[PDB]
Amino acid sequence: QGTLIRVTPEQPTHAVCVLGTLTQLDICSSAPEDCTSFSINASPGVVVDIAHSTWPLDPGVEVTLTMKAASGSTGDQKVQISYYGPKTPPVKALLYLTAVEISLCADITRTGKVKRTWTWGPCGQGAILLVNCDRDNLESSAMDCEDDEVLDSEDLQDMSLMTLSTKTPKDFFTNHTLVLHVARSEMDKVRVFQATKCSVVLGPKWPSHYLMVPGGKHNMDFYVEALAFPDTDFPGLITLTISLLDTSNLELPEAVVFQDSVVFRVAPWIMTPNTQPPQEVYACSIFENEDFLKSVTTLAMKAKCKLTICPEEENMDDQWMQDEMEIGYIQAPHKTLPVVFDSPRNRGLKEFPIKRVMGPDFGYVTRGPQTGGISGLDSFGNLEVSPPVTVRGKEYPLGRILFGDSCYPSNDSRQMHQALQDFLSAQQVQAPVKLYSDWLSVGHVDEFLSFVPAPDRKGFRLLLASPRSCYKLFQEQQNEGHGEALLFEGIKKKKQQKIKNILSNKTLREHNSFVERCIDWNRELLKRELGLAESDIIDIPQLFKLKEFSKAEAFFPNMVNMLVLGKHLGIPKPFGPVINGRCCLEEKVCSLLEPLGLQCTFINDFFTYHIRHGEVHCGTNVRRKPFSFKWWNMVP
Amino acid sequence: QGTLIRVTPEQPTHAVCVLGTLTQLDICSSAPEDCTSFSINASPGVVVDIAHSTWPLDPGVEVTLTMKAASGSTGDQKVQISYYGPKTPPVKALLYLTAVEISLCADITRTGKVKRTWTWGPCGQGAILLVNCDRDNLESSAMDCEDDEVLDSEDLQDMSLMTLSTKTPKDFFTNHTLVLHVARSEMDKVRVFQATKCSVVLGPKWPSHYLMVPGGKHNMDFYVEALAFPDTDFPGLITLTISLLDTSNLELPEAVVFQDSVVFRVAPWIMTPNTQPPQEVYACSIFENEDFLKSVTTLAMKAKCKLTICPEEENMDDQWMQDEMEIGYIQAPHKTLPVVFDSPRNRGLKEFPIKRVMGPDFGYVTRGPQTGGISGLDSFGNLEVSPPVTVRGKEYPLGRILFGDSCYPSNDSRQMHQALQDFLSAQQVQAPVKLYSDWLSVGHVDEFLSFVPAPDRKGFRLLLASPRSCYKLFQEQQNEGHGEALLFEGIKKKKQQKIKNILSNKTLREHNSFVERCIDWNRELLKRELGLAESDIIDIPQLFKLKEFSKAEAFFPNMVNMLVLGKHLGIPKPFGPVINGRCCLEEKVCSLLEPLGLQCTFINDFFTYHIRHGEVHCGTNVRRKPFSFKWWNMVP
Ligand SMILES: [Ca+2]
Ligand SMILES: [Ca+2]
Ligand SMILES: [Ca+2]
Ligand SMILES: [Ca+2]
Ligand SMILES: [Ca+2]
Ligand SMILES: [Ca+2]
Ligand SMILES: [Ca+2]
Ligand SMILES: [Ca+2]
Ligand SMILES: [Ca+2]
Ligand SMILES: [Ca+2]
Repeated sequence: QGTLIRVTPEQPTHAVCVLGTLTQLDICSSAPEDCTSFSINASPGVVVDIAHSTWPLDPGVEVTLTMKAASGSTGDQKVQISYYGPKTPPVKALLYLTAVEISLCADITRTGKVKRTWTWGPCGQGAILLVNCDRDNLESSAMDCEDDEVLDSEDLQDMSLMTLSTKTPKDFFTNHTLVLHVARSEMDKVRVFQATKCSVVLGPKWPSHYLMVPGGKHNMDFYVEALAFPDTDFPGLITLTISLLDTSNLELPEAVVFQDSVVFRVAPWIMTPNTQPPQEVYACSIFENEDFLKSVTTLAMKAKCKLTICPEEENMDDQWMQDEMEIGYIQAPHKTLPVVFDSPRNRGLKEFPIKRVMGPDFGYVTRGPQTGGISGLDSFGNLEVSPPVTVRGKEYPLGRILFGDSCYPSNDSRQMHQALQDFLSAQQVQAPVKLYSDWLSVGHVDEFLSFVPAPDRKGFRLLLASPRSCYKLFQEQQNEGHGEALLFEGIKKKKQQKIKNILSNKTLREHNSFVERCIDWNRELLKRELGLAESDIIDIPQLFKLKEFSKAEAFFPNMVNMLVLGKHLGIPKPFGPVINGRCCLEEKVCSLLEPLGLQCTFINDFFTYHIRHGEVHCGTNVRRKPFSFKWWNMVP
Repeated sequence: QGTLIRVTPEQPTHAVCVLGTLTQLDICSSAPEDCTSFSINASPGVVVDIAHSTWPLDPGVEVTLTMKAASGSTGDQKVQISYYGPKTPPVKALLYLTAVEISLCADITRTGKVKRTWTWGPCGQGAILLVNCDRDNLESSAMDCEDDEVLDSEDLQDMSLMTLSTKTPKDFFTNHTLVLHVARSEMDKVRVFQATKCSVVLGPKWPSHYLMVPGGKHNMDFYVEALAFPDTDFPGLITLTISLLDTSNLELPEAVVFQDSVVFRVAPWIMTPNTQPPQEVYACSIFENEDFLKSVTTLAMKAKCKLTICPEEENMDDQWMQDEMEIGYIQAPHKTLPVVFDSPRNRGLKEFPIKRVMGPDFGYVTRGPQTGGISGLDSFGNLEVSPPVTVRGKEYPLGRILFGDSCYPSNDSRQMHQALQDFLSAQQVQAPVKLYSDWLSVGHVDEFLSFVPAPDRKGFRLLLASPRSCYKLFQEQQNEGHGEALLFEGIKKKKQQKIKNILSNKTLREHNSFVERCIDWNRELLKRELGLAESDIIDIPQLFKLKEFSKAEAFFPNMVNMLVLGKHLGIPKPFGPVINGRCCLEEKVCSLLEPLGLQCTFINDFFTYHIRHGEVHCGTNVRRKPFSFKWWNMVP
């Protein structure tokens, strides 16, 4: 700030001056009469400036004091103002100053070291703070930040450092006291520890704390954790303030002399798209799925990934590893860690995120009502993210979250729960886009899109399911002699059908025109909101049929619902018509993908997953590498 | 948006094209073989564009259709694509188009007439919507917007107009349907009425509505009201959407064809500073205050103001008209109306805002817990606003709200309730500033500041209470012979004191140094946050003393706590030392104010108000003229 010191010949004045502060002088209020002019003389550690030698005694004239260094003792710097006039002997007003240094410091340049406002972008400022939502404590099943103690030294690596740096005379804190505080509004969102061993000084219970500080040169280290992610009621800033109080008069209340602040922004939860290199894969084991599990095991091994499996005792028969969770991350200059977003779906895999995923350097977060009020659209096969894109100038360097919705709300429409929606939006940095998925029986955007790395263009392709393309392929085969070829060749317990009867079935053709249409609507929506061109998009041949409530399901295994482990795709096995020794569906897919350097492996998921209304993507999950681009450098 | 139509020689295609929309053509997907080139021919109402005569049949080549006018009948515009090759006779693919107009319209230019996003500023766009928080209904004591009916025609003037403008063939709605909707997230915040007489189509109960629209040319008028002010969980935007659905296939679900939206911003509650021309004044009548009431009556009459009084039967002895309410306004292009913010203080004047102020063209709003959890800092003598100012470039054309707080939170500090704080901030346009007032026993910023019109500089002065200035004045008088002069001259039942004993009382001098200090701290705070210079500020001579919990009270009537009715000030009567026939306090004040064209009237409030810990400003309230500057033209 800036202080105004009023000087009088009546008696001398005593004041404290914090370094970095503007101190000004009121010379005229009490300038004695007889008097027409003034002079200022000061000790060597005080710099004096005068705008608008000696000067006329006029109120518009400005006098500023600056101190070069901290005082060694109370009052060791002096200012002497000399008032004089025509026939008037000089009279002197004295000012005794004590200079001190109070610096509250944090990593405001976002460089992992330490020594106003929060601003976004690469030319911006303000420190970052992580929610302490992992469990480094190897004992209990609580997030570290739910209690008031630092129980491991490792826990500190998740915390942000703030240092208070003081330089005062040795007895300065006889008569002054420092208090560190946070607004009541924000105390339930942060916890601060003093390092001495660590002790809580601010938190949900305490909004202010008197600091114990010795005179002279001192440095005090604090460790800060956040306890809440940005959300609809929390923009994500936390301000911590230091105040210096004069406690000199034993009769009177303490008087504020100086305040300074640092502003932290809480790190958002961020997702990783399929174009980010994989690191660990998840699945269930259940009745008769060893074969599915080996193809996945193989593909992991090829993509250099840890693998992780959830045995059927923990599963409670729940095979949809995709739906109960989404693995994202949080990121600060000093620490990056994965964090699992746990869907309130809460079916058999309910405990997997709490017990098995959350842990040392693995964060946890959840939203929505846990015991009801849910829909299928809250399952995280309905939550995806695009690769980085730029839309008409505006960069989305972390992509844009995509999630499925209805086209308008009715008695029969579904939506992802508002709390989930509001959370995703409040993260800001992946500006969510609503797509139309409620036309699908299950209702997940993973049932009609996926993304894959590409060596050229923007670095990926969007893949969309396409009846159009499956009709064209089948028509071409009939034209070229193979109308007799059988869909579902390789499956007993199942009624095969020939290309000619598929092409001539008019109901099926109607149902797929309606689906082509729901999907074309998203096509354009994605084109507008991700700035895609047709050459970013590849159509996968895929038929659907309509069923209960005229909702869409896959007619054969939904190939777009694939596992993407870098260049190694785990695509559902369509069991197409076998022509010249190969399924023409597999051949068609391979011909669209292999020129992008992609390897397609067709995994059989038919009786295990497909007849249960999901495929390979729905049966699995992937942790992937965080973006290199730093979220705080975006300007959302 | 933008649609993509796929053409085939297989059979003809039928599509609807909304005017204002980009329609593109996929020529290559189903282009027959033999074929190398194409030509397009269309009817006269279709404009065809082709980037990247006849053309090579190559997917990168772009074809766009535009329609000039609405169709008179289904399929009355045609497009014919001709595929041909080296030795290949032309084959034709047909496209039959129906053009229609769907325009959802609102006052997006903010000009009171009608015929994307919401953007601030004078070069911005987006319609405004008022909260319907008055009571034009002369019957009940409910806000108009609490029910689902328009019970007066006058009520409609508070509402915003939206018009749906359609142009279609006569049978178009045989096979298509229009639905108007709002997100579930925002349905509890808006109500929409169809004009036919008015019937509710959207609201807290209903998020979508099938519209009944005739083919041909039609115009349908809707009336919209908001039900909630911007707040911490509501940024203040409301989006209303129209969707066109194809209902042609009786077997299949409806298919979205077109959506458009309008975005409304809800008008914020805005305060008026003392520098705005007054229009109506408020007070109580109680035991023995007729004399106070006549001086106010006089001053009103001089300032051309309605006057309004609350008799003691309604009062329940509560005299502090200032504290229970604050009169602001809301403002849209079509309608401006005052609105009372009712403090949850809830003392004797509890009913006055509900019954007596709220009414025809008088709005109502309230916040905070009504039956407890309050402090004195929630009384609206602790809520003020500055005049317009510009702070280091940034304009605050409506001023900045100011409210008192503690310097940091402790077991003994008070604050204005968070809900009140959060409301004020969410209004955005008067970016509140926190001042330090908790050092006062009552704790209101009106106890130490006020603002007054000035003919020069920035158009006002800030007035601050000043012990410094009262010591200087009293000292000057003692110096000039009048040390014997008696403070409280004119008051029996009261112990007079002489200037010499006042000047020499050291405790009193200490207490006032502590007060000088609390006030100097705000001085600088105001200087920084309102960009004020010393020449904007005038010090009023005022002494204090400390009492219970070392909290400050006024030693004589607090003159800064005045009623400002344009150039006519109602200043508390200090009862100063009478020197050369006049109170030197009155004379000093008059000498600082009269050169600004201000008329000072000193009203005696001593036994009525002052000994009850408040003055003239605390006993009264004022409605004032809304700013001329339009809030939506600010860029907060
Ligand atoms: Ca802990
Ligand atoms: Ca931790
Ligand atoms: Ca769960
Ligand atoms: Ca950790
Ligand atoms: Ca997912
Ligand atoms: Ca009504
Ligand atoms: Ca009304
Ligand atoms: Ca009230
Ligand atoms: Ca009205
Ligand atoms: Ca007020």
